[PDB]
Amino acid sequence: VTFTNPLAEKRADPHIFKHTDGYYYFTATVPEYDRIVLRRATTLQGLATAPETTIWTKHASGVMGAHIWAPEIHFIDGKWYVYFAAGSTSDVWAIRMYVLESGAANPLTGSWTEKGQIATPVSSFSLDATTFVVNGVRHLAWAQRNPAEDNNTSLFIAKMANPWTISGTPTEISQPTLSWETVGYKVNEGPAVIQHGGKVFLTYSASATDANYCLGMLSASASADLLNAASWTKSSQPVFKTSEATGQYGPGHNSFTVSEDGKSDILVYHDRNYKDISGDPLNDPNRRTRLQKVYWNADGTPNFGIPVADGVTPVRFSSYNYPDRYIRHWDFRARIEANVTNLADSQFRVVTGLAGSGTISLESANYPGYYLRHKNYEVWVEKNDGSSAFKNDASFSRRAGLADSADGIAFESYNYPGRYLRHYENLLRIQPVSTALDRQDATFYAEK
Ligand SMILES: [N-]=[N+]=N[C@@H]1O[C@@H](CO)[C@H](O)[C@H]1O
Ligand SMILES: [N-]=[N+]=N[C@@H]1O[C@@H](CO)[C@H](O)[C@H]1O
Ligand SMILES: [N-]=[N+]=N[C@@H]1O[C@@H](CO)[C@H](O)[C@H]1O
Ligand SMILES: [N-]=[N+]=N[C@@H]1O[C@@H](CO)[C@H](O)[C@H]1O
Ligand SMILES: [Cl-]
Ligand code: NA
Repeated sequence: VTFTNPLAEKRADPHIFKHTDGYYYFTATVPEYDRIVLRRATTLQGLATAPETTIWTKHASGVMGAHIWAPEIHFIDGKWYVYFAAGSTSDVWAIRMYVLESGAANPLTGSWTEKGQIATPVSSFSLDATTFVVNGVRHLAWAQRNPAEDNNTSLFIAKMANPWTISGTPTEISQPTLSWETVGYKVNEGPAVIQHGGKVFLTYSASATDANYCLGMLSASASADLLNAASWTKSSQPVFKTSEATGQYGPGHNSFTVSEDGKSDILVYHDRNYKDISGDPLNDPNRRTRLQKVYWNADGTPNFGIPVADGVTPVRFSSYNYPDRYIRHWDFRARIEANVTNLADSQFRVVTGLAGSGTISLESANYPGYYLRHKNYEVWVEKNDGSSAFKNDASFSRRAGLADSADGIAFESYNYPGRYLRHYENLLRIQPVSTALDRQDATFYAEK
């Protein structure tokens, strides 16, 4: 259920589609911007080592012959469709949207038919076509220049007549006007749609593709007219952005997939592990593809948290007797609490114990190098200073749950044996367990 990031080096604008043939299909922008690659695997982690087939290469002359950008693969009405953007050999900045089609069972080995340009009423810079279905009605969303606006691209949506043709007229549903949307360039690009609880959430990327790259989001009700701009409300702050603490910079151009069991939504995105671009921004090849689980807030909105540290993804721990309440820190004091808005406060990664002897330690996701540790029997999230005292205070023996020895987890203090991590008045402590309540207070679940 956890992932190891990054999923793929030197792959930007990642798109993963989970098909009914029990495979995931992964396409992405390559640094040479010259072809469309594809890989498949039965699991998300499998993708990291799956070999890439080149399914289509740029034309030698004319259209579809430059800047092959941001492919997406979809299965629609028994056929495969690939959406991408391309300029021409003559005008490399006349980027337009194109579609490929294959009828083959396996798209990696099939042959592809070019269905041509997705025509729009305005002849202007267009890219990042995505398709999605709301109440059985297929839509296209994309980024395009509105020439009467002083910016790079705005977001558009339209109904579709077929997978390569819009129906009716587009609606512009967002334009880059907030300060975090306008750093370097005034950009709204990379639309991506996830549906949950009767709402449509359309994330998109904003600002220059540097450390300022981030995700904003539009929200609408699935029952509303998606072609009425008034149905969409823009989030006033980014929903996903650079985290210096975790060394993740300019996360963006995302897509959405689902876990192996189909139970969890997965955020698929790119970023860099450094802040400042060297050379022509466009020529920096180092963006990499990453995966993390999407968590749903009580109000029904998605919570993407922060881009997590490289390596294994962190987990959340819920209480046995208060199954809605999660271990989280606030002012560095550990507690249990429901409906954690600052998600990363409730994410921890399980690492080999700082004090050895087969113990475990719980590293903070938003404060790497900080760990759950006790002091005077109270539990805090504090920075490891390298002292023996800290390492002892931050190490625990994993035990079978005290109220659930099958599925539950308990955490026995390494330096105070017989004292367990337990909540009391919602604050976390290390205390002995004698009573039935004590045992419940000391039992937790990871990602249940
Ligand atoms: N110059 N320029 N345009 C850049 O390239 C476009 C695609 O990312 C974005 O609008 C912007 O970052
Ligand atoms: N103040 N404040 N912020 C809280 O304190 C930080 C440390 O626990 C948490 O990340 C944050 O939610
Ligand atoms: N007692 N005492 N000392 C303090 O409390 C112990 C238990 O939290 C810690 O090891 C130490 O910080
Ligand atoms: N309040 N109170 N009682 C304590 O607080 C509850 C929540 O921490 C614990 O289950 C219980 O031990
Ligand atoms: Cl919160
Ligand atoms: Na996309």
